[PDB]
Amino acid sequence: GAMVLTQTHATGHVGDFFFTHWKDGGSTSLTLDAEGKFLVTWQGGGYNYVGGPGWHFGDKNRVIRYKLNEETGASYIALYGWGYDKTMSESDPSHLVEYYILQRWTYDPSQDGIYGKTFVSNGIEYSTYRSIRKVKPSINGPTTFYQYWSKPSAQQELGKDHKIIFADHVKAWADTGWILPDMNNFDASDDPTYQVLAVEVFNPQKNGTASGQVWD
Repeated sequence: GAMVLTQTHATGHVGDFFFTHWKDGGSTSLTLDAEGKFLVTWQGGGYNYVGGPGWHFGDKNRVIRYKLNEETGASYIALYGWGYDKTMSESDPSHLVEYYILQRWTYDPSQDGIYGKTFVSNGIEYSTYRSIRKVKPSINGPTTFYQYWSKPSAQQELGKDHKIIFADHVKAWADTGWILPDMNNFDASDDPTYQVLAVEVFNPQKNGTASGQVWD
């Protein structure tokens, strides 16, 4: 009922759960079982990691539940995913969209974004931001695309069951005219339009652990 991912790059399923797992070096590993329990342990010494458990596809009505038992300081923990419309012009930055719903962070990755609006979801106050990536990596290769962010007004604590109500963030982005392209396809060259609870660790100074469970 589990995989221990230690390779530099891997995607796939463990039972009902999808995962993506990316490393530019080092011994960082992701363990995931079929009940959505996950464990990321990272090296400490300056490589980068992005990975976590989730669904290959973005469901506009998904209610994501998770709890973190351990989180020693990963650059950020965020719901993380993609939308992609193969019929749209590739010079239109909305043809492909990377989106983040941040739960915790050492530094704020949304700081380059332009503010959209503030709203409440599951009793949590969020603010939204939109930035652009110019000729950067993506599920469809190097391209120029928008990033949509939702950032909570406080860090989400460990040891508690949290909820991310994806419909609320889709709506908040749409409220400012930020539309998500199709989130249920494989049309892109490199990856499906997945949606995962990502553990992101950039240039870590100390060894680290993030563990918990995700479900919907």
